[PDB]
Amino acid sequence: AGHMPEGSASLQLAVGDRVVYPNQGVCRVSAIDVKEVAGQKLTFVTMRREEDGAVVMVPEGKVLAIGVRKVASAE
Repeated sequence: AGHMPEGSASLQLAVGDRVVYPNQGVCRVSAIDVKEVAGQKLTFVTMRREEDGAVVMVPEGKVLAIGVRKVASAE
């Protein structure tokens, strides 16, 4: 059920783009901003799954550590 995270936009992820985790499931981007956490300044994306009403936030410049691929084409 539901449509998968397809690709039809630019390279870098934007607001309203689609995201999928390696196990968690699928979410939808709502807003994106940059901040300093634990002594580290980077772009932190904020997604909100309307399926249950949960929110997920991950580092766009540090996703390589989590192993999550969130992009207009990347899953």
